[PDB]
Amino acid sequence: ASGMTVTDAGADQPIVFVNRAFSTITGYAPNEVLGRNARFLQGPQTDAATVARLREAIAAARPIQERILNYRKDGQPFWNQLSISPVRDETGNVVAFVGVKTDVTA
Amino acid sequence: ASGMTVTDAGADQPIVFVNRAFSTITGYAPNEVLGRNARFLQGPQTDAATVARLREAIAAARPIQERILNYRKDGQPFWNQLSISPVRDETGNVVAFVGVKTDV
Ligand SMILES: Cc1cc2nc3c(=O)[nH]c(=O)nc-3n(C[C@H](O)[C@H](O)[C@H](O)COP(=O)(O)O)c2cc1C
Ligand SMILES: Cc1cc2nc3c(=O)[nH]c(=O)nc-3n(C[C@H](O)[C@H](O)[C@H](O)COP(=O)(O)O)c2cc1C
Repeated sequence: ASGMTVTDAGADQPIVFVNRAFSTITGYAPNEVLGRNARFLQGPQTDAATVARLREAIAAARPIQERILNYRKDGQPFWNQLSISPVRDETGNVVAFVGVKTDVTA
Repeated sequence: ASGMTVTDAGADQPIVFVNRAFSTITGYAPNEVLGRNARFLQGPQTDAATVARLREAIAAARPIQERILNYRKDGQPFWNQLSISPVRDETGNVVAFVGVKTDV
């Protein structure tokens, strides 16, 4: 099961929804992540150039796929196969972003 | 502002999330729609051909846009400029569907 996050499009893309697999993968309950930017999943071993490519894609509302080192709540690393896409209305306004997280550590 | 719905991919695509604008447009609170298929928004004057196109698109996980007649909680009809797309993982498994609703 892949984790899924939904964020607001604007401000700092706060998380507005996670699926159950999100909590299985990351160790966080919904109430611990709602209203936060997903960057709290990163740590000192996360690749800064990868974070930069996500930052620039989100600012432009461009879809992006990266493999990124992330951390469970208890501190265990997992390699996150992350896919992020904007949700657009028919005028092209960005309504939200959706993220799909696959734990590809094994 | 455009309404947004997120559903599960499987079974009968039950609604798992709605934004604030969904409630403004439809007059339903989240508690009233969570766990339900969004077809409850349709009613007597809804075009059956339009429903059938949405049904086939969801079954194949194909993106689709339709203008569909829907009904607010209080029974007032409204034109829903609806666009539906699947959310996929990187192996192409469908994880969810996203619907965007504009009252036109
Ligand atoms: C919908 C969505 C989901 C995201 N999921 C993750 C994630 O699972 N792991 C992660 O490291 N970053 C994730 N991000 C990226 C961070 O939120 C952030 O955009 C990234 O760290 C780049 O921005 P920054 O330099 O301001 O931190 C996600 C962003 C969005 C919009
Ligand atoms: C994410 C999502 C959002 C939807 N939103 C609406 C909507 O706003 N109004 C509507 O009439 N149908 C909506 N539908 C369509 C119905 O849920 C259903 O797929 C359609 O009526 C055709 O299938 P049926 O013949 O089994 O009812 C949505 C479906 C999905 C998957």
